[PDB]
Amino acid sequence: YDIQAWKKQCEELLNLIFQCEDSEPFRQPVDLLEYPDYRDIIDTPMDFATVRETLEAGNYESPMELCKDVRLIFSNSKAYTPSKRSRIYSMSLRLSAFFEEHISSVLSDYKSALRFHKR
Ligand SMILES: COc1cccc2c1CCCC(=O)N2
Repeated sequence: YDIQAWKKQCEELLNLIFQCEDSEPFRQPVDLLEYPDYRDIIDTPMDFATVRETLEAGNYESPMELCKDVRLIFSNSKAYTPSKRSRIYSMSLRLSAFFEEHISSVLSDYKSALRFHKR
């Protein structure tokens, strides 16, 4: 029932994500010089360095907010891909499966702790 435990859990999950080779395209904001039209398609850019910095700044109140930003990295990849068989998109799908598998207990434990707090 520790309401703050999610933060270190998210830090450790982001560390695992940065070790994953599949996170390479998503570790830093997309380079507009490499993808000139990216901002015509993507309204809200997101990347794992921005997620980590937001977390470390104390600018996430809950793991749901972090999860929303991580899911935005994956939905941006899907929206920008020219093909469902593209390399970067294919990496995003494996990374998303790994993220979802690991964030599930973080979210469940936080929501349970908060329900206990408000009992
Ligand atoms: C954070 O990096 C993202 C985010 C959304 C979409 C993509 C990428 C990587 C490079 C550009 C790309 O092909 N797709």
